[PDB]
Amino acid sequence: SISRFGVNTENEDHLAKELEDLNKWGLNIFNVAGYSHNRPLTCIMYAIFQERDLLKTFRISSDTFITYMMTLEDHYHSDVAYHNSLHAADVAQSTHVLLSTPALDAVFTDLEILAAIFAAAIHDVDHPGVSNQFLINTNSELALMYNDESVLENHHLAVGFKLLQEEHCDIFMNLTKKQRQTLRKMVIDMVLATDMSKHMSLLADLKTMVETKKVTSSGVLLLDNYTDRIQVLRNMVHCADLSNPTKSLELYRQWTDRIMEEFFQQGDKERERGMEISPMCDKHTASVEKSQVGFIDYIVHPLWETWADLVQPDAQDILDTLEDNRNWYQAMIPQA
Ligand SMILES: CCn1ncc2c(NC3CCOCC3)c(C(=O)NCc3ccccc3)cnc21
Ligand SMILES: [As]
Ligand SMILES: [As]
Ligand SMILES: [As]
Ligand SMILES: [Mg+2]
Ligand SMILES: [Zn+2]
Repeated sequence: SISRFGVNTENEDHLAKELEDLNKWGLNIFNVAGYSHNRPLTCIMYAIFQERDLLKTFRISSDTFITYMMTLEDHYHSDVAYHNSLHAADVAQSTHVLLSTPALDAVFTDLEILAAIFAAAIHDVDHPGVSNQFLINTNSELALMYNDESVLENHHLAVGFKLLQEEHCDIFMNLTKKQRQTLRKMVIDMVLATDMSKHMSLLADLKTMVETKKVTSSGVLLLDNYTDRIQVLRNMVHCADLSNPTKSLELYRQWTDRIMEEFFQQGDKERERGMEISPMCDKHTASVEKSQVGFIDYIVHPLWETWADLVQPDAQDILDTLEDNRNWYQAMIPQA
């Protein structure tokens, strides 16, 4: 069991100390990155898989796992401010927490659990730090490859699966042909659901499912077909992807500062190319604080309120924090 990726002996214990919070929403991934020589995705994934005995269940060699995860992490761009491996690590750890929510206890197969965490890990890999619309508008290589449809999300999936093609990195080698085929289907579905263009429809379908939810005697949601299970899973990874505003304010503020560095850099590229400036990427006019309030009001709260509704009362503290954080950003807007 690898205990460090660097030369700092103090980090071994510090890292292990942070990882005591592995199963908690309150885990601090920035600290994990700092104690792991900037290997938050490799280390958190190793921790999660060991926590869930997934290496044992799926006969994944520790060595193969580490090589794959190190190489996946290396395909996240460290020069992209937000969509780098720390984000992937966070979404994976957040998915790991949501999978254990009381309301979904015993609902998912081990293959489904494996699929969801893998999806989270790969879901933004090789992200260039500009939006689908920027790629489409600039007639980029990716947009031409993918015919303008879920351009980044198709690419993330292609890289993640392409990396499994080399023997030394094939973590799914000991799954059966049918298991591999089902996992690939689930992961594709989950990653494509992280395209924001799909959010309104995803939410509508989720609200719909919440309306007719059957909470069993013992308080567990009854999700008795695959169609139902994969719908909860796609919304789970989507929720994880959109979890920053539901974290402690200290964490949320750091995530905001990163996404704005990325967004404003896109805005600078648009200006540099004589393109029309995307209003919310324009550093000269856009309010960071208004943009968070609007993002919560219009996207994050409706989704989380609906998730919370689905897993009652598991997510109440998350909903509370989100509402607190929304209020903090609002109070940061100098006008009423
Ligand atoms: C730090 C918290 N966080 N996390 C994500 C995110 C975000 N958009 C992402 C873009 C990539 O796809 C998932 C959502 C955006 C973001 O999209 N901002 C623009 C915007 C869009 C609709 C409404 C208001 C504002 C803002 N904050 C974000
Ligand atoms: As580790
Ligand atoms: As490899
Ligand atoms: As923008
Ligand atoms: Mg993405
Ligand atoms: Zn993401």
